[PDB]
Amino acid sequence: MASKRALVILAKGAEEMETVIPVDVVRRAGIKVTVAGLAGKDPVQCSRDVVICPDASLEDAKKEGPYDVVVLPGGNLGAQNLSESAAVKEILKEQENRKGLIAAICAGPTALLAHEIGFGSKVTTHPLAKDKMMNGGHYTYSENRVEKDGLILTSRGPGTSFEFALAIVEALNGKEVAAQVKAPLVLKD
Amino acid sequence: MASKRALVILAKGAEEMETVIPVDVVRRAGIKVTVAGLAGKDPVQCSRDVVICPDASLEDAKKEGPYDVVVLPGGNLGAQNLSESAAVKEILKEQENRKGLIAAICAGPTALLAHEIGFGSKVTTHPLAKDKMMNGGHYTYSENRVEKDGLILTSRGPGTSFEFALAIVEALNGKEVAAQVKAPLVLKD
Repeated sequence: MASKRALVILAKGAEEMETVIPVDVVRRAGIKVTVAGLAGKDPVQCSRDVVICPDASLEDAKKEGPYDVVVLPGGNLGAQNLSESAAVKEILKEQENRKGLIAAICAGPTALLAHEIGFGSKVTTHPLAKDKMMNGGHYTYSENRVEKDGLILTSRGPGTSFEFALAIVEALNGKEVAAQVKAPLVLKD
Repeated sequence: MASKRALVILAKGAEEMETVIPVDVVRRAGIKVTVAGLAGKDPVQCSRDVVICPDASLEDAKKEGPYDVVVLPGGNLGAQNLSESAAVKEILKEQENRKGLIAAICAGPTALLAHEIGFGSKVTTHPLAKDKMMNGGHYTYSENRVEKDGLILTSRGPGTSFEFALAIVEALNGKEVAAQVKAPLVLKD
């Protein structure tokens, strides 16, 4: 059938590596990615001052769902902005309700906590975000570089972003497509 | 003294992972990075359609040199644009003449060939860019993930971008700073 679709939610203070790596690798898989700006259509200042122009506002992108995966980058301030957003809450609850994949990296998974998403799952985060994520004991913590418990797919940091992205590709399109996308990247794996 | 400075030259068709990873990691080292747009000040459409807004035009950024490192991302079309640019030629020749570091990744090193930079050095590239780089036998080819022969620092692909970036940090600011920057990244190394 038609190609699958990914929504990447881009907020001020996002970790730009954790944004670009998944966008790029998921597009290499032939999956249609929408980089959606939380605040609107305007360019977004990431944590290390890379400025990325989103494909659409979140307001507009939401209308074009549903998506096969919703992706939440990290960066402490980006994740905080995701956590505070009513629009993000709605999107994640819809995705959960419809049994769609949700993928979050670094501080990103803390937005799952904020929005009460995926309780009872095994999750990982950046080491520095563990205490925030674990407040209340609603998840079981993992130190795996990528963790996947059903439809909740989490990962740890900039340096796990390729593994994270490839896990999203594998979850959507299978092992063989992921292996094919992986090879030209020159990963040490 | 004052902090060191890096120039990252951003052309249409650049590999956005190979652009953002070095920018971010070098900024984590406290080094001042200028993302300079080859074509001007306008946003740049990268190879996988991430759009990045440069900090300055190359025309303007050149004026603010010299730089402790000049960084050339890859992406086949980005590298081709770098290779065709008289402005890039001038910058690289100046940097070479002044015994400053030049760092290039993936297809990026092929711009060194185009501009006659660093002949007689050991270099690596993306596997698919080897034949282009080696036309004429002006360099000695390496399969190391990062290669450094004096002031010519090369690397292979998206999946070597962290190693590449950290090697730039080490070359400028030393092993200890590089190790400090590395740890929070959650690299498998």
